[PDB]
Amino acid sequence: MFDPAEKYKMDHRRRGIALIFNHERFFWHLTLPERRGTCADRDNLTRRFSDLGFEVKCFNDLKAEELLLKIHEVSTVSHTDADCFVCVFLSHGEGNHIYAYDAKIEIQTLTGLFKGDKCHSLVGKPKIFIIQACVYTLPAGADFLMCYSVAEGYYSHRETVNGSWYIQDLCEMLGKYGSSLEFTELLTLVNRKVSQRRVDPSAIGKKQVPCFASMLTKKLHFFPKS
Amino acid sequence: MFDPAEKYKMDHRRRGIALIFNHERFFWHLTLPERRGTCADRDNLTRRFSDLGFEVKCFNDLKAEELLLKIHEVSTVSHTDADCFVCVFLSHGEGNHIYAYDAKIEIQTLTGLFKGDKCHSLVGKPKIFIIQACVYTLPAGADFLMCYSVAEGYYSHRETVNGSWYIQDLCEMLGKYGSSLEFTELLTLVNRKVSQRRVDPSAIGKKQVPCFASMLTKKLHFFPKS
Repeated sequence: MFDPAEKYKMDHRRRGIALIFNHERFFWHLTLPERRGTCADRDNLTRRFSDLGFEVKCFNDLKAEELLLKIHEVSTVSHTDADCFVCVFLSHGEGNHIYAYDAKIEIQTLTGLFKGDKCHSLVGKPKIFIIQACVYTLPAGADFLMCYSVAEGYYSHRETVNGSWYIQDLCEMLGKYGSSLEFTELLTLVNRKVSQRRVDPSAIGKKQVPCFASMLTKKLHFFPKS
Repeated sequence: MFDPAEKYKMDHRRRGIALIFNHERFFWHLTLPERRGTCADRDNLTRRFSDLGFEVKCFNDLKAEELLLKIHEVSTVSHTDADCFVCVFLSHGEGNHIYAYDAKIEIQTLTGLFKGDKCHSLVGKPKIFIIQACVYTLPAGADFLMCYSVAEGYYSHRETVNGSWYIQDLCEMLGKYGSSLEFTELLTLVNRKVSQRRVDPSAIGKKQVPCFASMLTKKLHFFPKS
């Protein structure tokens, strides 16, 4: 009775919520390519997730009191009619040590809220966290899919006005193959595209190697919703 | 010219070497189910990898001076004719703090030897590390596939005379689908089988959730060699 092609059933009325979180709290000063690239990432992400059928919410940690309200409300919501949940963590490239340390606490809080014990509404439903990296950054959970812009011990290359290499290469793959390929198959393409995107500065010969940790159990497809 | 179905070319004359490493150095005393289960794992693994076409070598850290010889020789070998490399780390369930700390150092050494800079013979060839878990256990590298018996913050359940849940459920999937399915697809089945294998002791209601971190870039297939 064991099925090697079993998929997470994406038949529910709602696809789910796509949370786009921007880490901007303690970045002391921003160049315009830094201000412009994070915006292109939020918009390119909002487009691609909306096309697959996601409800998109964008938050910033600049509004400290609003944040606790915004994070709590989304956690309390029930996802019984949702197929899956998606969270995206956007962080700037070169920040101070407090900015990066705050990033670790926020990722550990966000992933912790949707664990099996804390979110019965998402049990057996995939929880997809896409993290853009800068005392741990590697958590776990059942039916979780953790996607990192850069693996441990690898460098991430500077943000541009067009955006970030990981995001833009993810969005382009989502637009071309969002409904076509399985998500792990799609992310494997992002790994090759970003790694092959090997590119005036003192960082010559360096490649950005993305990574995804999968605790999923069934195949993940995003066939056109209806 | 971008191909969404591109695979690592498995046409080379040799498939590669399958390294089965047994961590037995500082385990102070062993019950017979502990002595018997690790043996069933080594043998069930040797069978399944040999069928796919792997050269199997088994090492133990009990022979301290032999170990440095054995680890070094395999690292120096050239894998130009090999398709891929596979390493398996077998550790006992409940050990002391030194046994587990030695496990971290050995995994960090083994994975470090086959990084892109240290093994030109395996550049662009997949490096597959299957770790049975017990100051870090999460390393990285290009074209690496890290497979863990249990994710972080999850418990692994005791070894039996038949073997370990992760290994036996991996071998059974390898025998049925070793040549059929893609490796990441195959490991996704191991995640479901072990997690569904929810099972008299004080650990009631606990599930073992496996995990795999993928830095691969192309699809991985093990079609019958010839």
